[PDB]
Parts: sequence; structure tokens; C-alpha cells
Amino acid sequence: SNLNLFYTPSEIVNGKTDTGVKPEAGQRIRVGGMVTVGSMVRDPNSLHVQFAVHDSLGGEILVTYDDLLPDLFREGQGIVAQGVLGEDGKLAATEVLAKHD
Repeated sequence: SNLNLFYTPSEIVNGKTDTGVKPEAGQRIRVGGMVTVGSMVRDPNSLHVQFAVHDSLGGEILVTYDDLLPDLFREGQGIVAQGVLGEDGKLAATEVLAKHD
């Protein structure tokens, strides 16, 4: 089966996907961290959407999404996104759970 585990965005930059050392494009993981106010950008297409997400670790990872996000993905909260690493540096995620409450 495909595993499922939650990891910090800032972690999964430095010496991880970006640098392709430990993880690799192919594995499914969940990024979990805080979205910055100006992070969310949608296409005029209105199906393609991408967002930067970060943590106190002071690294920002870009996540890409290829349908309409739930609640348009409201900014300035902390969500979890499940995705597979595919874009040797970016992660393709469609299962975002905004359990911020």
C-alpha cells in the first residue's frame, strides 16, 4: 500500500526534494504547515492552483494542485496536503484537509 505521514514543509526543502538526497520524486507524503497570506495563486483557468507553504523552520516549499481547492484554500491558516513528489522540487497534492478549526 501507499504510505501516508505528515511532515514539515521547511524540512522537505533543505536536503530533501530540492536537493534530491533522501526522499525522491515518486513517494507519497503529506506536507503539513502554515500558508502565508500572499502564498495562494490560482490560474485564470480556475482549475490549476498552487500555493507556497512554510513553518517556523524558515523554509518555504511550493505545492501544486490541479482542481478547485476546498474553500478556495483560505490563506493565513495551517492545513495538511497529501501529495506525491513529481516535479523534482515541487509536490503534486490534491488531498488538502483544512482541519484548522
